[PDB]
Order: sequence, then C-alpha cells, then structure tokens
Amino acid sequence: ELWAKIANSINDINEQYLKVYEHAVSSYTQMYQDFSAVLSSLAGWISPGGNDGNSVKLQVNSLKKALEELKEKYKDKPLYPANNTVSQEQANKWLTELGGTIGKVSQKNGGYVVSINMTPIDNMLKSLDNLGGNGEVVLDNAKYQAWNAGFSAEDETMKNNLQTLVQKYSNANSIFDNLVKVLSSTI
Amino acid sequence: DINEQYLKVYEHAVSSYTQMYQDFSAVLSSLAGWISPGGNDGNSVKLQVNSLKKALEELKEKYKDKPLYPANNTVSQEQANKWLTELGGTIGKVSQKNGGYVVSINMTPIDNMLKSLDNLGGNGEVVLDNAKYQAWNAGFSAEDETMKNNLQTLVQKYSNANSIFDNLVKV
Repeated sequence: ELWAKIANSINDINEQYLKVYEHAVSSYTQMYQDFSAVLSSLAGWISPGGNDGNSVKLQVNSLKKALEELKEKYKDKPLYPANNTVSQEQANKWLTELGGTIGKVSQKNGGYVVSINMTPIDNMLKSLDNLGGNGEVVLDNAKYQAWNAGFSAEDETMKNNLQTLVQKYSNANSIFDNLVKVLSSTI
Repeated sequence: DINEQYLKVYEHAVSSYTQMYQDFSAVLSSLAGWISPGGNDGNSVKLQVNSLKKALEELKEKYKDKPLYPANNTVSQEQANKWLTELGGTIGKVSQKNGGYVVSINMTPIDNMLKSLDNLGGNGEVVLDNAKYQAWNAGFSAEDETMKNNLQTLVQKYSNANSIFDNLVKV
C-alpha cells in the first residue's frame, strides 16, 4: 500500500547510487585485466644484454604498442555514466565520490562523462620515449633499474586504484543495505 | 525485480569462483618452494617453470566444466550474455556447451600466466636475473589481483541481493 513508496524509493537509490558504483568497478576492472595482460607480456620483451655481462635488452617498441592500444581501447569507455552523458557538474560530483586518482571528467558529445584516468599509462609512454626508441634498446643496469622504478610505480598505482575502488564499492553496498533497513522500518 | 531464483544463480556463481580462487591460493602456497638461488654465478633465481605450469593447467582443467551459470543446463547466447553483464562482465566468459551456451569462469588471468611462463622458454627450470624476475612477478601478481578483486566484487553483489531479499520479503 504505502510500502510501494518505499519500494520505489529504494529502487531509485539503487539506480542512482549503487548501480553507478557497480558500473565504475566493472569498467575499471576490465581496463586493469587488459593492463595485467600487458604486464604478463613484459618478461618476454626482456632479455639479457651482451658484452658482458651486466645489461638488459628491452623491446621498447612492442611495449609501447601494447600500452598505446590499451589507451585507445578505453578512450570511449567511461567509468560513468554507462549510457549517454551527464552535465559537467553531475560528472564532477561523481568524480569526487570516486576520486581524482581513478577518474577524469571529460567532454563527450553534448555532455560530460567521468572517463578512466589514464595518466599512469601516459607516464609510462613518456619514459619509453626518453630511451630512446624503438625496441631493441640495450640498457646498462643502473639505467634499466631507474626506468623500472618509475614503471613499477605506475603499475602499483593502478593496482591500488582498483583495490580502493572495490573497497569503496564494498562500502556503498553496506550503506545501501543500511538505508534499505531504515526505510523498511517505516512500516 | 530480484527473485528467490535470481539468488540461486548468484549463490552458485559465488561458490564456484570462490572454490576456484581457493585452489589458486593452494598454488600460491607452493610458489616460494619453486623459487631458489640460481646462477650459480651472478644475481639470479631459478624458477621451476614446469611444476608451476602443471599446477595452473590442472586448475584450468578442473573448472573447465564448472560454469558460473547455469549450474545444470544451458541457455541461448543472448540469455548467457545477459547474465554475463549482470555478474560484472569480467568474472565470466560466454562459452559454447552442448547445444547452447553458459557463462564459464573467466580463466583469462590463468591463460596469461601460462603464456608468460612460455615466454620463459625452457619447459624445465629457467634462470631469471633481477630484470626478468621482477617483470615476471609484476605480471603474475597483477593477474592474481584481477581474480581477487573479481571475487570481492561478486561477493558484494551477492550480499546486496540477499539483503534486498530478506527485507522486501519480510515486509
């Protein structure tokens, strides 16, 4: 009777709050899986240097291509919203809720979306440019170890992002179920 | 809507992925034992690629016919794709089974682990210097994180569904 009002109000919170979180986790996870595939390929792009014997040979070209394709695939795959677009202020509120580490407000058609923040990949591509080129590059130990400390930084940033996004979605689940109770208690 | 039968689907999916990850963790329990001081000359480690590949291939083989949905039976492509979307489309993969389709456990992380092990040539013990070892570990641990986060998300989805149910079928 007047619980149909509660049913509707709960459903709408699910639609405007929880479903947004579910979709942001799903989009980011898909990007991270693809990034993990790039990481899984890296060991095969690395081999021992030569004249002898403290150096590493890196197929910087194969790595650049893999990172570039990752970026292109996730250009028009927002964290929010799943369909169509929203208003610039609407995107900024969700940016805040999700975090500026995870997302980036970006323009699309007549509106705005919160895209995946690809800055860690952007950072990787820059270093690779500094090398200087084009896959088969030979780096001495200190140089490789320096390039790597930066690249690992990026790979552990994206890992932390995913983990925190999931924790923060785990929270929104608890917050919703809580509300769901507080509104059933009206009966 | 959420049904008493929408939950049955989520409970079985949760249970299947959970079990798969538990078995993967049994592999993690053996890992350090497959790693050892190598060379013997310079800064390197030896990895029993063969033993680890065997454990991963076996985990794949075990879950090959243990779909997330449906437990028993098969559906249309369109219906399977629907549930794949529903589950947070990263945990599962639509695959052909007998006459129809099912939402299988996504084993891509394991396949990637396996491909990387192949990039380490020797179908025997390989010697990895720091650069190569760090690269291998970064990839392997990233694939592991993918599965871990997939499990947590699905468990949260199940928890929610179950909460909505308990309350909207008590009132």
